[PDB]
Amino acid sequence: EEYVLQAGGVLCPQPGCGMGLLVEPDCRKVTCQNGCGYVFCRNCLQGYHIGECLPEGTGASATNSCEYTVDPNRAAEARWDEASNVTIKVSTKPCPKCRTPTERDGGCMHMVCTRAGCGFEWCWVCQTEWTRDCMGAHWFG
Ligand SMILES: [Zn+2]
Ligand SMILES: [Zn+2]
Ligand SMILES: [Zn+2]
Ligand SMILES: [Zn+2]
Repeated sequence: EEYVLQAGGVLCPQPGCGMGLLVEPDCRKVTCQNGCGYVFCRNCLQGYHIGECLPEGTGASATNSCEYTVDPNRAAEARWDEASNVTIKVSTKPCPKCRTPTERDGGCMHMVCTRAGCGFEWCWVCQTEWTRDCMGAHWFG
């Protein structure tokens, strides 16, 4: 560090002085050692102090001051009802062979048992086995 510079100076605040005070950047002690020697501040006439200071007022009336915390809820309820009343009907008649529920086909008066292990045809109007008696006399809708 070898650079010649200068910092902000000040003057003796005495009405009978004003000779001039030279304040070095690394100097923290202002005193009229050349005249009416008394210690004061470089920014104010507080008689020297440590900290901040600004001439003609700092311009600080307020800043920040607020402390308050709130609690949440996170509490709720949940419900649901599935259903009520179940009416079941029967549209099927038991097969004469496998006894499986055979349903009718609207539009035709013939119904055959379509079952994996059956395949038994019978008359809808008069339920009987497919024979010569009712070979389909009225097998037409
Ligand atoms: Zn002085
Ligand atoms: Zn000061
Ligand atoms: Zn059957
Ligand atoms: Zn018949």
